[PDB]
Amino acid sequence: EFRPEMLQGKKVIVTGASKGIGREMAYHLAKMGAHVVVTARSKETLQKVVSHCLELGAASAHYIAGTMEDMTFAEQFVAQAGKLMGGLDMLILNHITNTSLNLFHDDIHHVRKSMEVNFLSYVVLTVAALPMLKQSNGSIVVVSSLAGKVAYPLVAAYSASKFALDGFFSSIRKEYSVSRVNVSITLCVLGLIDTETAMKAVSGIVHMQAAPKEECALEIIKGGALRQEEVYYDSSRWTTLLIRNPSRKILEELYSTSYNMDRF
Amino acid sequence: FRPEMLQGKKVIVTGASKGIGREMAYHLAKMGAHVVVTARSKETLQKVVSHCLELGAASAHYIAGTMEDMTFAEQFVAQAGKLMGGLDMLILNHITNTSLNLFHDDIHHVRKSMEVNFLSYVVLTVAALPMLKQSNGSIVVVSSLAGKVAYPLVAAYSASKFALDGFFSSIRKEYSVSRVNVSITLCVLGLIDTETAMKAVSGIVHMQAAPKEECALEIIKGGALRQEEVYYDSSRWTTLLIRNPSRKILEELYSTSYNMDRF
Ligand SMILES: NC(=O)c1ccc[n+]([C@@H]2O[C@H](COP(=O)([O-])OP(=O)(O)OC[C@H]3O[C@@H](n4cnc5c(N)ncnc54)[C@H](OP(=O)(O)O)[C@@H]3O)[C@@H](O)[C@H]2O)c1
Ligand SMILES: NC(=O)c1ccc[n+]([C@@H]2O[C@H](COP(=O)([O-])OP(=O)(O)OC[C@H]3O[C@@H](n4cnc5c(N)ncnc54)[C@H](OP(=O)(O)O)[C@@H]3O)[C@@H](O)[C@H]2O)c1
Ligand SMILES: O=C(N[C@@H]1[C@@H]2C[C@@H]3C[C@H]1C[C@@](O)(C3)C2)c1cnc(N[C@H]2CCOC2)nc1C1CCCC1
Ligand SMILES: O=C(N[C@@H]1[C@@H]2C[C@@H]3C[C@H]1C[C@@](O)(C3)C2)c1cnc(N[C@H]2CCOC2)nc1C1CCCC1
Repeated sequence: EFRPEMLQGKKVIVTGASKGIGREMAYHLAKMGAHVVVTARSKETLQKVVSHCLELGAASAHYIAGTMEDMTFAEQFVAQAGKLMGGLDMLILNHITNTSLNLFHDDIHHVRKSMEVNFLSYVVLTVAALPMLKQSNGSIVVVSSLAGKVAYPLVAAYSASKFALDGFFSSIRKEYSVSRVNVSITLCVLGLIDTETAMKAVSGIVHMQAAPKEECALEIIKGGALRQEEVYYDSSRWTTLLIRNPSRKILEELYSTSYNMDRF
Repeated sequence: FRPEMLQGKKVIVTGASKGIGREMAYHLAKMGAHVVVTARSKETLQKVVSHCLELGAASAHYIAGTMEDMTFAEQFVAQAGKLMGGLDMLILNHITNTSLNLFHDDIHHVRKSMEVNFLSYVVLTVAALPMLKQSNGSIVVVSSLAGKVAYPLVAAYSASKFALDGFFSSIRKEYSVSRVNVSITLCVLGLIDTETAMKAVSGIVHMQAAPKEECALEIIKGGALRQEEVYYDSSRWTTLLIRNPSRKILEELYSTSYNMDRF
């Protein structure tokens, strides 16, 4: 079904692209000959990614540095990235605020910052991107986690933000089908991935073999390109078997008609 | 369950000036609990305090304020705790005013929903936890079917309800390992016949809303019984598809896998 030609000349934004999965996605897209606009806070790190993207064969590569704690930067970043590429086909929302494993006690500012960066900025970027995505019948790719489908200790604020993404984007996907907005939304449910950040955060706590970041990056892009509603990627075969929630899907399909959406 | 389980218990009910919150305050009052009610309207809260006393509450007080203010949420709990001489049950029920609409660009509404429906619940929990640890108390979190499954027209509301599940379910795992003997009840509600819900839903939703009085009682029962989740919908079959057994399997399987000696 997937062919790398599907990404050739496509106009793609990748957030949190200076390292980890984001950087690997920028690299895969570059190899595929897409036009890429990468973002993160570090201009020096983003420059290195852009240069490697050009070397890999990107149709074009640019960066715009800024913090996703600033909603006005998020809004302006999309307009600028859209002007740089002459449009937008795929919006890959991948960035998160720095998170470490800890028992929750009273760090309200960290809960708020997690909600603002991991969730609110994704909504802001979606609003700013939607008119161009509507023009191109494009795609929104939302990077989530197993911690955004199931409960784990030590990631309360992070988990809340990832569950919020599922709630918001899954509701918006239902709205897009009724309002005939031909923009796909891909929610990516990832297990532990071998990024430097993850390996460091998890040492001495988690035993798990982490999945490779290169293949993870590719599966995200494939799912988005194929307009899949959800992408599941983890190293455990058992979680893979159990993660799907067919009963949630039946329940949503059951009540899809029960609404008189003529008013909207 | 028996109404005696709540007699003399020290309970906070948020969003208690009307709807399910008010009904919970009335049930608790009938049971002889000490209640502290909150919402923004002092005049409506005063009427709630008077009817609670007239229903047989051991004590009833109100503190008015907005849950958009995190510092109010923090101070409200300290004050409610002083008024009752402790805390046994924290019922988190308030939400910001929400109507059915397609999402377009209302970022202010998304943020406000996250602050009031989610962040304030976290704030109130942090402020309440020392007293709840003393009494081996309970946190009851009022959610919705829209907090477990996706529906159109409630994007920001659903995000905030999903966030509650993510946060409080993670905190429940942490409490079991750190031996914090405080139960956490997540209440997954279907459509309830509150005046707010009936108005918001008219001509859009073609389904019988469940009664608010029974809903209020099922929330209290679930909390008093320290149940992890309370399901209450007018249909028994959504109450069948709403459960997520594979999630429970996935969580129980991985509970041993963690080394907590760092904590
Ligand atoms: N690694 C895993 O095991 C794992 C598991 C499940 C899901 N995920 C999802 O995978 C995505 C990528 O994680 P990853 O492990 O690759 O992370 P990473 O290697 O730590 O990268 C975080 C990316 O976010 C950018 N970032 C951090 N703070 C930011 C802010 N305030 N504004 C803008 N960008 C910011 C960082 O760049 P700078 O600091 O310059 O800003 C960097 O580009 C997250 O959505 C994560 O939830 C990862
Ligand atoms: N009704 C349903 O069908 C239904 C279905 C699923 C779940 N639920 C859950 O049930 C709970 C109660 O809903 P309900 O239908 O009973 O709602 P309601 O009757 O509309 O009452 C909302 C309560 O919230 C208080 N409130 C609103 N904004 C506030 C703010 N900024 N600060 C403090 N308090 C505020 C309101 O008081 P004032 O405005 O004076 O402040 C009032 O006491 C919500 O958690 C809701 O998500 C309801
Ligand atoms: O999203 C996940 N991890 C992320 C990594 C590591 C940490 C926490 C987040 C954000 C980070 O930046 C920091 C990057 C993540 C993904 N899959 C699993 N599943 C399996 C792992 C153990 O068994 C289930 N667990 C986690 C967290 C690791 C401990 C509890 C949940
Ligand atoms: O939490 C829910 N409703 C709330 C009521 C009505 C509205 C929206 C929220 C917040 C309110 O303040 C305003 C109070 C809620 C609860 N159960 C259902 N399932 C049933 C609906 C149709 O089929 C199943 N649906 C809703 C929403 C109503 C339409 C889409 C989802």
